[PDB]
Amino acid sequence: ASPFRLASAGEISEVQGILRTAGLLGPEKRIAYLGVLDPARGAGSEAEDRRFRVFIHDVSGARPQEVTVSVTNGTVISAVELDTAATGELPVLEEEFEVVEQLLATDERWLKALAARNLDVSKVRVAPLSAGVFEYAEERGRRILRGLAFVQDFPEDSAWAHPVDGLVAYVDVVSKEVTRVIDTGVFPVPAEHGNYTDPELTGPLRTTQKPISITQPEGPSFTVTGGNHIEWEKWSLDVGFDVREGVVLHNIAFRDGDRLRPIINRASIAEMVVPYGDPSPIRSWQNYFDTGEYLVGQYANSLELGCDCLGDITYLSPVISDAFGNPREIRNGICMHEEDWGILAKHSDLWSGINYTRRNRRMVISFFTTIGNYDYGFYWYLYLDGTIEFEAKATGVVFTSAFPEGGSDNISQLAPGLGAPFHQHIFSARLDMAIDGFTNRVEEEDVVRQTMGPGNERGNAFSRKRTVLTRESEAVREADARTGRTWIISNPESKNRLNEPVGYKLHAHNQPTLLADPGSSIARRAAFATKDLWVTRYADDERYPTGDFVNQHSGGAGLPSYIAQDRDIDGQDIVVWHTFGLTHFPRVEDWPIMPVDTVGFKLRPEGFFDRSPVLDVPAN
Amino acid sequence: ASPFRLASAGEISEVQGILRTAGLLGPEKRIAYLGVLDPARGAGSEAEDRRFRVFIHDVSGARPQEVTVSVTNGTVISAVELDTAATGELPVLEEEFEVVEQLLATDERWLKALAARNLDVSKVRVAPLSAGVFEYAEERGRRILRGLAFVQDFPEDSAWAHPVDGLVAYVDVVSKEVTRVIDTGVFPVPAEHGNYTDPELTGPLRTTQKPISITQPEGPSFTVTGGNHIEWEKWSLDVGFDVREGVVLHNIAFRDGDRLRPIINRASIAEMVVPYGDPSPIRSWQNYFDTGEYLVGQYANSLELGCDCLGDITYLSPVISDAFGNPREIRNGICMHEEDWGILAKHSDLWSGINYTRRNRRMVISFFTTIGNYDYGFYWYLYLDGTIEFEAKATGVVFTSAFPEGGSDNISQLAPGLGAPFHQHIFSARLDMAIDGFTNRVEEEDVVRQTMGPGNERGNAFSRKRTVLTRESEAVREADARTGRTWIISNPESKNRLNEPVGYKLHAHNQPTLLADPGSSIARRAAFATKDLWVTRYADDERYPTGDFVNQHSGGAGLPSYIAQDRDIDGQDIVVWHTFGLTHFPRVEDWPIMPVDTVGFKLRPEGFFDRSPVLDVPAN
Ligand SMILES: O=CCc1ccccc1
Ligand SMILES: O=CCc1ccccc1
Ligand SMILES: [Cu+2]
Ligand SMILES: [Cu+2]
Ligand code: NA
Ligand code: NA
Ligand code: NA
Ligand code: NA
Repeated sequence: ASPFRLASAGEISEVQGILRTAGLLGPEKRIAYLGVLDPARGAGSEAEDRRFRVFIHDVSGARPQEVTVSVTNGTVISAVELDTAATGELPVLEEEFEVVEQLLATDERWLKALAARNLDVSKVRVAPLSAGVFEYAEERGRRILRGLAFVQDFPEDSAWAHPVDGLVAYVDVVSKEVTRVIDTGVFPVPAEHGNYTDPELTGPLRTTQKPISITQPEGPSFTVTGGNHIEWEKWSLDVGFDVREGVVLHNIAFRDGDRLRPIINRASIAEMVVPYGDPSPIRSWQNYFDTGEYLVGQYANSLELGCDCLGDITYLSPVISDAFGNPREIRNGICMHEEDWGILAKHSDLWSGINYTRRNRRMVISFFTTIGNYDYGFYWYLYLDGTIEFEAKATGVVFTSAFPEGGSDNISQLAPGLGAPFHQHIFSARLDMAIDGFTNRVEEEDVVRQTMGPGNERGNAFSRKRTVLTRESEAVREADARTGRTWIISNPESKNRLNEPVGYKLHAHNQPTLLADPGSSIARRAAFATKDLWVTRYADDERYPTGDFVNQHSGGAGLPSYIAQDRDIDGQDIVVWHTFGLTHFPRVEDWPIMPVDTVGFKLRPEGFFDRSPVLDVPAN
Repeated sequence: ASPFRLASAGEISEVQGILRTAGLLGPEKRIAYLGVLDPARGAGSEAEDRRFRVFIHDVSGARPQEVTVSVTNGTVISAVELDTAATGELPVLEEEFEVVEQLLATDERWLKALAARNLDVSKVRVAPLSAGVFEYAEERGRRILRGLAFVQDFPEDSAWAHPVDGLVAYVDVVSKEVTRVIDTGVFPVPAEHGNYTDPELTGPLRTTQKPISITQPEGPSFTVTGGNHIEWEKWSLDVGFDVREGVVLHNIAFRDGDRLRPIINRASIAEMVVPYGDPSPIRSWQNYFDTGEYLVGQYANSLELGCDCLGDITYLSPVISDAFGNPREIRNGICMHEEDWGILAKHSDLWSGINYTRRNRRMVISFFTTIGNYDYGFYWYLYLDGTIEFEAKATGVVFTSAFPEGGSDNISQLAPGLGAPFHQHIFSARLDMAIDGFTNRVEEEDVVRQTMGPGNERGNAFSRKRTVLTRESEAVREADARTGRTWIISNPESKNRLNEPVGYKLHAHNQPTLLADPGSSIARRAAFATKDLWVTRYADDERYPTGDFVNQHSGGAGLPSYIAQDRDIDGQDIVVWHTFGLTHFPRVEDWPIMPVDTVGFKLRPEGFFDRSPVLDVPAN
């Protein structure tokens, strides 16, 4: 009965039937995106209307369409033809992954390039890479993918160990034309394999690890109702899943005695981008938006008990649409479990003689996705003490190149002849805030140093200052680790027992933001990534920091266009967008498969409660 | 047989007998510090000489002494009388904690101050606080403690809830004189209690938490030999314990196939300081060095199975000396265990069809200490992939004051009338480095942004630069989070298979350093805390960043004096000193007992190995 329930297979089947009866899903059509729409503001009408948004691609070259459908009423609500040269191309389809390699295999220019390198075309894998927007006028309004080649010596071989450098091709996947083949010179193909399950590379496996058994003899402490509603240790929330964003958290709230207190209305990773910093023309165009161009949700892994998720695991299996509108279940795509998290609070008092120890724990909601060479784990954590944390875990195989004779300022060497270009992994968290309700504001908090002098005679004093962000034009903020800069989201109309506004403090990791030159194509298309924090006024259609159609969009969509409205954000329904990321100079230890590295952020209560919220935790 | 073995009760008893026979331990003497000395450089002689350093205090006013003793030979090696006005006072003795309150209870000025506030002297607890060095000429060369008062309504009451503001006293604990009583005015004593085990404050305890069982059916994967030698998943190290520093790690090394490769010779937290930022004369002198003035090791807690340490725990029980030279065991003072640590590496490959998942784990070595209101957990972590991490966990009860009518720029309000002054918790990690041996160097690594132009036509390139620190005068470094600044410790004479020097990269949290004015007393006494990174040339007597005798030392001892030697550190036996800390603006949620907050650092291999070091981890 909840409007935030997961999409069912039955809903997706009805969407397919509605689209087909309306004449919108003929044999040349493909569904490139399908997702449920959140309830509009003011859902207290109980009048549920389950609506779905669909992007429909046409493989014959007709204009694609954006369609909204009501499963509740069985009707098409709206259908709009898209001009893709204006508003952007549709996301990459899974079925286009193979098309690039197949089209190149019959192109005479591609074959001559492989012939010169004595490479058998049957052994050459071609990565299907998003194209961006650069200097090529013929690409405007065409659906382009770019290909980079890797050799597979045999079917189980890791192709990433054998990049074919000096060669790139561009393909129009709708007209099935190879537009350009660029060959800048022969590089030796690196010869060592990267097969991390080969005994000659691993050596004998360790026999020294003894098992760790994690069990819950009485079952977990959380309950799941209505398919995706979680209650755990005073937390309450709904776990959503969207094929673009992946796991989405709705209605995060905390039961403080009598009252269910909202904190966050919607939390998601709304974009991620991996820009490459190698100036070679073979790769200088390379920036993939895994979320906006490829859709990370559709590549979620099925997670195995004991391997991917350890302990007493409750799974969700979300349903998505395939390219023809058939429902497809992602079995065991989301793991949920609680974890011991060490000491929560501890004190032994010299005067009262009381010794006190309590243990912490956290609720984990996670999924893993794989897009080509890269794999990412997305983890949301809820802690007993009111802290909310996100963590991204990056692993997989690094993207490789040749390592040039005489070195490089922009590529790491991993093995003889084998390089890995410098790059970043940058995420955007979209936090639709609801601290004790929807009237919120953001303050920037800096440490203040004070000079020795009158009123500070011993030169020991220090303080803090808070600046309220009142309009969108002043709400684009940068980190400052040296001044301990954080941001507080508060509700000016809801006070704690000390008559102070209740709030939550955002703690960033303060990692570098986008390094590209501000005049670059990627700086225009990924403008969100150039600043640490943005605040906007809530609006239904402002969903992604990069706009709705990221693929081959020429730039400036999303957050820079939103904030130009310069709306009031001082005690209003607001959205925080936090940019955070890893800058990756690959190391030898990242090869041939990379140990996990992590980045994230957290929010801690700041006068939200009237005292510690974990006084009622028992003594184990 | 190992020279790095823990001190035994028998060794401490022999030290006591040697001191007493030499005439150095009469009834007026107290041992203020006693610890084993590490082997000098070049221990390949097998000629073990267990030597102990002792600080001896004299309660009658005679000059204290520093003594070195050989238990191996049963002799006093050296005994030096100390001029404490010159070189500093000895650490605070546990038996002086009560002396401040007792001396004040008979002082007519103190009693009149309590009388005006209608406080029964039998209910007033006085915190024994280190004095620092300020404007009071009569304190030079005297052993001074300062007292701040708190009311206990009954014996099990939390006195911290009832600070007596506006009142402070200074006491000479050797002459037993109250030198000054300062009363700046009557503040109401905050009335609410802070008793976190009182059912009227906690409410009914939660019944919702179900148990988490962590067991190892075949026992742990690590072995302990020789009392304190650990081998775990190719790591090898010795766990030491010192009454000043606490847990110390020696001889950290990694078994890389054939070779045992050193990484860190000695790792410790060599100082910590808590400076207060309240300019009131009642507290503006307040800065306690928990390590150097109080000795955190002697207040280590006995850790309870299931409460403090959960899982399959192996304990060490270190032995220390009491004030008379009797051995005293700290039962279960150190916990050691391994923990599951999520996903180590994962990849599902679209071209080979191979799905691969491995799990991570870490070895934990920890202890907890309590000094007055504050409690700290010190955690060292070793990971499968070669990462070394330190984490400090801060909890306990915040130090309180009155909250003034009309507010404060330097104090947080926690409850009606109850304040908590702003302060920092700043640590110094001393890392005696030995990356593949003792010829090491430090490089500072910054991200380099590049401008769009020739050779970077698309404006996407970025790079990195490394600066070698060659002499101590240029090795005092500051963080720069915006440029992704890290520091690499490498061995220029030991190369990986790519002919690059092997190294480890230090990742800091980039939190603010000391906020006090650079002309303050605390900036002079805690100079280490004003910069993020220092590198020195190794020397036997350069042990602490603040010098040997921190208590009432007038300033400039330790690191600023060491680096003035301007020694060569480019491919030499070097020591890295890393400053890191928390800046604490107390929140309501920190009261009446504070949930843990954390800070730390980590070191990751940087071309130390020839490829990923965890290819031989099996599949669970
Ligand atoms: O992550 C998206 C870029 C990509 C897609 C498919 C193969 C390799 C790389
Ligand atoms: O942490 C050292 C300062 C201190 C010592 C004893 C009681 C309260 C505070
Ligand atoms: Cu990377
Ligand atoms: Cu604190
Ligand atoms: Na356009
Ligand atoms: Na909002
Ligand atoms: Na002096
Ligand atoms: Na060294």
